[PDB]
Amino acid sequence: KEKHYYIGIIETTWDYASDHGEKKLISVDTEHSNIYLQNGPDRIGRLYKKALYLQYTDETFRTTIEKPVWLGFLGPIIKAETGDKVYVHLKNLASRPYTFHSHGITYYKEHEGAIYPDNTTDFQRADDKVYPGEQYTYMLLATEEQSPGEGDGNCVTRIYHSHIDAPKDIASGLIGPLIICKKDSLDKEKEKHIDREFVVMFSVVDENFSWYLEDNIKTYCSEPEKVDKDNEDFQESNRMYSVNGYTFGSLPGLSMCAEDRVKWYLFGMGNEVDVHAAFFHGQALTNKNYRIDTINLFPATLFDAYMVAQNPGEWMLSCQNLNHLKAGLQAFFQVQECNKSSSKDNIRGKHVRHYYIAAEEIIWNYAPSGIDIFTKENLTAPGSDSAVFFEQGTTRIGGSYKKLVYREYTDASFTNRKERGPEEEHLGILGPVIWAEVGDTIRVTFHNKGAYPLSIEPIGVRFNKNNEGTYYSPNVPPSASHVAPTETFTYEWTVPKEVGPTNADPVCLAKMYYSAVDPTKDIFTGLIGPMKICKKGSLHANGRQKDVDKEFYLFPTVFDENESLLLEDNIRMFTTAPDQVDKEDEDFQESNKMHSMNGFMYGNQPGLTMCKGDSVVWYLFSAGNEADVHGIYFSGNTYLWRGERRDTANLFPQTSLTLHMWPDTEGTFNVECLTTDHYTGGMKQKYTVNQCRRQSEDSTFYLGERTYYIAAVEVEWDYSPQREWEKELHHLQEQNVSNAFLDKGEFYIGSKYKKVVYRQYTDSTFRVPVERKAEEEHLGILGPQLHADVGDKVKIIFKNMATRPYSIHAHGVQTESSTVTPTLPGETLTYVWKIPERSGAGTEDSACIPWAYYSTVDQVKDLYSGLIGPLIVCRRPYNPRRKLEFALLFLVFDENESWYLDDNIKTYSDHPEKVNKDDEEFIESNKMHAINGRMFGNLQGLTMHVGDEVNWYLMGMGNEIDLHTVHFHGHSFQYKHRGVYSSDVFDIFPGTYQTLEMFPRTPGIWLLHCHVTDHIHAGMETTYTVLQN
Ligand SMILES: *[C@@H]1O[C@H](CO)[C@@H](O)[C@H](O)[C@H]1NC(C)=O
Ligand SMILES: *[C@@H]1O[C@H](CO)[C@@H](O)[C@H](O)[C@H]1NC(C)=O
Ligand SMILES: [Ca+2]
Ligand SMILES: [Cu+2]
Ligand SMILES: [Cu+2]
Ligand SMILES: [Cu+2]
Ligand SMILES: [Cu+2]
Ligand SMILES: [Cu+2]
Ligand SMILES: [Cu+2]
Ligand code: NA
Ligand SMILES: [O]
Repeated sequence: KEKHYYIGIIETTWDYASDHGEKKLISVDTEHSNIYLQNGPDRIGRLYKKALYLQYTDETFRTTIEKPVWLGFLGPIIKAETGDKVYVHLKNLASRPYTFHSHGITYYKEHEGAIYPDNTTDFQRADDKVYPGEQYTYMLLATEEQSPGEGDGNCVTRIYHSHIDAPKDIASGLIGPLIICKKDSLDKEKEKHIDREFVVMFSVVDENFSWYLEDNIKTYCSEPEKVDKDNEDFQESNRMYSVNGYTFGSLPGLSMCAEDRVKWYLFGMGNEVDVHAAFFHGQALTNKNYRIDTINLFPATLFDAYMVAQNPGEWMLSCQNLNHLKAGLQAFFQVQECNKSSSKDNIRGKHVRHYYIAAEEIIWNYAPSGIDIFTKENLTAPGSDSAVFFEQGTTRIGGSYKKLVYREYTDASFTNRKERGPEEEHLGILGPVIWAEVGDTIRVTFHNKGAYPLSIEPIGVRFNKNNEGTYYSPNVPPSASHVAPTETFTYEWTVPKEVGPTNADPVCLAKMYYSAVDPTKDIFTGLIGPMKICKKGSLHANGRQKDVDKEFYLFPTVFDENESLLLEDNIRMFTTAPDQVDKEDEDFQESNKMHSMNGFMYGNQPGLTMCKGDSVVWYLFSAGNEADVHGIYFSGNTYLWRGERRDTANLFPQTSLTLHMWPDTEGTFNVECLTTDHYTGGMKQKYTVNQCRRQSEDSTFYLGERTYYIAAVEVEWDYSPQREWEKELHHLQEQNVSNAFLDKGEFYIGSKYKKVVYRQYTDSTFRVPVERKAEEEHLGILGPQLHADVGDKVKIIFKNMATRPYSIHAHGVQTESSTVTPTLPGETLTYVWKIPERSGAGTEDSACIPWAYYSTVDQVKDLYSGLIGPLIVCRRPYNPRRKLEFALLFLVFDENESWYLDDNIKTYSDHPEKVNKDDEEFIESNKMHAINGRMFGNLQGLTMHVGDEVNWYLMGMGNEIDLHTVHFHGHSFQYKHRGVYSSDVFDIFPGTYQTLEMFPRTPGIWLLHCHVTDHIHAGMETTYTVLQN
């Protein structure tokens, strides 16, 4: 059908915590809220003016249609079913220009609502700048191409926002939800067997970026003269950590019944600090028929989830990013009894597993050997990167910290202690494994031999209010939420089918438990452990999975000892001058950020050993804050996850993953974090795979043979050869702005740096480089796109025409040795990459998948210096439509880490003498936020036709900062085998390699960008062109 909405943009005053109390939130004392909510002489408080979308009954925009209270400031909910034509009648009643741009629906250029250089004419531009008092009516068509995929639910979450300066428009308040549904799955604007629909935007809503900042300062700050917009504390006080714009618990309206079938539409929004971990303390959810609880959201991440509300009472919805939790990213919801009126599991007291766990103080050395196992270098080597963390002296703790750690004892006295064996040598700091099967009951007798009160909070199991490990509320014998320094308490959790693995899940799921009297300090103090929840009849009496040789539990995180309950205690036991230590000095706190796996650093983790051919399950999980974006890479072997083949697992606060691996080659390999600073900081370990059988000789499995001649060449690389697109963008936006990254001013470098890049040659003489033709113009900085099929042996003849050692190696591929030999300058070496079945698609991948190739001599610096490329591995050779391929690398090139920094100062700075490599402004000037090493629409060659199929190969690498939410204007993509899932933003992080299918249908020049604020603004964007057929 054809549907009409009337949406006005008005200016209005918005309250971020409309009272009314009195609350206790997790990890938030009753005074902390003042930071953000307290009006003052130099602080705005909790009221702000902003621009919001409202719904109207009528073309005479006078009577509003009120929204549900839980929506907050979000625009009104728009819905559509496949086949529907939606007309959005916008009227702008604010003081400045805005638009309506919608994410998951098809439109011509007249109806995109976004301004940018696309060669359009006046009649396709009226949509892109709706002036005050002006009115524009947008035509949207819900096509099949944009429909939810066969593997999605009936409805998916999409958004709409203003898109002049989207970041600032959205910060100002113009963001709302657009729910797209299959036909005929809707009945009277609600989905057919769903009782409740809620939408929840998680975001650090940043009023510093609003168009109304100055109006707000002028209005509320009783001393406007004394405000410094760039003072860091003032900025914090305007960062409103919110769900739907509600802070500190004040989200009202989230009420439901026991039994109710609920659909949640979640999204993230904002900047680099918007690393969220949405958590329903409830409460168990499914996403895509998989059990989850936690969901991670980033700027523009679109997600949906299904919940049969159960376990009646007052619950918390929160962000488990500990920095967020403690700034109040928390909303209550309630499940009331109405009464039942259903039934089900039932199982309580039948199969009982009984654990006895104590909390106790130890001195944990994060690196017992005292050396870095990968380099054999002494950790305190003056000048080394490890020295920052392991140096000990007048104002510096070192490698070893007093911690609190869970440990297992034999029975209900605490006389004895279950000694750890070989199977648990790798656990390290982690507490004992809690394991249960669906249908079991779990009792945990917890005893506290520490000096602070503690608890145990499990993720992934069922527990009533009497057993909850955290305390919170909307309005001393020990309890679930509080076991004090000498006391003891026995928790009861259940594991019913509705909280355990579904048919689509694997046999066991990775979960975790931690103390949560204050989880923002307890975890880092050391109170974290692994859990494993499995299907009925899948484990042995001893806890081991039936047909599985090995099971490992990995918890990588940044152990922020600055947040440890034992910090002061540690300062007084380890520094040789305790009084001179400033607990606020940046350098000091870096020295206490311990980047580690199971509390181990610099290759010192023991006990990851296994036989070749072994069946191995890896249980990964993490915790922490925004710094915790991890890409755990298993060199030398791949794994399956949800039928996808990968070798690098992405993890965020409270993320957990179950990986299946069959290691296929003898050696000692690395398990390490790809994320640049984590690696440098010591997040790297070995795992050994031994030979325990024969030993055949050769299985003659070379269906295919290829050879490629590639060189590293030093080249002058320009991140922005032209500036016309940028000038036009900023002109269209009316922005007085200038460019930190590209403007030389007095002495900065600019857009051109000497780099080293891979390039293809025609033969072994290396004297004729291969012509890059039209369909490879888009590669930019990337090395050539190499192809291989499963079955192939790929010879890489590699010449180093550069001036220091380098190599070339690919993710995914199998080689004979775990070490990669460096190629010296002038040398040519041969590397052989075998492509067995495990180097290619899993059963649920598309036919072609991408893997990064890169140099291993110094993985951080060689990368930032320019050496990176895509290897595409395809399945099995065995109609009219043209198939295209594009590889895209989303990476912030950090020129401060290039081997060529010094040269680039001497060559490109007008006054090199005045450069200080350690100055924060110079540092920023060399962080080049690029796509394939080009910015601001300087990446050409993304050109295609209506009717084509396009495989996009998205790749991510880099640092903590390198979260990238890749978004294509005008079109959606599908992914997975047979295009089963569907969306228009894909999350990309370091180590994330994904293939997306696109079937372009709408002619136009369309914007392609990362949706993270700082990244758009720094030019991480280009356009792609769709031509008529
Ligand atoms: C826009 O127009 C110019 C001038 O006609 C053309 O040469 C240029 O390639 C166009 N831009 C794109 C992205 O197609
Ligand atoms: C590292 O060097 C110091 C002296 O510079 C020495 O005392 C220490 O034992 C060394 N560590 C190891 C593990 O060899
Ligand atoms: Ca337009
Ligand atoms: Cu958007
Ligand atoms: Cu968050
Ligand atoms: Cu990491
Ligand atoms: Cu980005
Ligand atoms: Cu868009
Ligand atoms: Cu956009
Ligand atoms: Na404030
Ligand atoms: O979009």
